[PDB]
Amino acid sequence: PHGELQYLGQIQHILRCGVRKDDRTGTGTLSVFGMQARYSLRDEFPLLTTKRVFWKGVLEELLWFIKGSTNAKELSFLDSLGFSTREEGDLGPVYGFQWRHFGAEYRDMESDYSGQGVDQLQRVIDTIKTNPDDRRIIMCAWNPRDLPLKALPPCHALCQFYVVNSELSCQLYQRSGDMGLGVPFNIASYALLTYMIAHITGLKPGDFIHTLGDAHIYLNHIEPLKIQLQREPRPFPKLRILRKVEKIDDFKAEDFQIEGYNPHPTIKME
Ligand SMILES: Oc1ccc(Br)c(O)c1O
Repeated sequence: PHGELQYLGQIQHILRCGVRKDDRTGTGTLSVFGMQARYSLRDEFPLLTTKRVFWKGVLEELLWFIKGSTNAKELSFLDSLGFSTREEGDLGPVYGFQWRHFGAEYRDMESDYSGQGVDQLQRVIDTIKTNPDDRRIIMCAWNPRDLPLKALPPCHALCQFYVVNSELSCQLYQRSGDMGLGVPFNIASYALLTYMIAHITGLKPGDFIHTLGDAHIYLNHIEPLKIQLQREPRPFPKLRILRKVEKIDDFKAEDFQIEGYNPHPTIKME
């Protein structure tokens, strides 16, 4: 299947063959282990069309991630340690903080981290420039919850890049994927990251490959998904970068523009 058809085929397989399995909430899912889909990034952008995806949220959260921000306010549950720092909106050493300063000893969210920890994201961009053929062009993200982090906790997601013939491809592997909410969002998010990296390294985007471990549908999303399945996908839009950008830190929300986006209406999901 192709384009958004893969994602609809995957919703359908989970509904038909998914097995009931409970998550840590204790809420119910239909679950299938192991799936993959590929979305071309060539002259199109996989912002799903069978429901409207919150594009602007996708962009803004990615910029906040790229900044390595740990300040919740700068943005717009069992994750918890601290008193006045929670009121502050200080999240601790989480999210983008791992992409930019992995393993840095953490002070405060207005504290200064240049040159501290590993900059995974500059590392990716640097390797693409120094050796495009490299099979290790890999960046990892963690769920805030697992972050004891002395514990050597496993990543939530892993992102591998790949270059051939001038085209930058990305594979995202997620240990679990919420198919109703998280997945359409994550597909746009990492396809956007790919476009950004490709832009500053002089490559053209190639393929985005999305791989999951526990691919799941929340019980309360079945009916709305059953209805999304009856909708016919429309051609994906295009994503245009507006000025010439040189450094990953220099991007701004106004640098990007989506075009030809005609989704079906918003679907709201609990
Ligand atoms: O040093 C480390 C290396 C890889 C991973 Br994953 C860790 O969680 C860690 O603490």
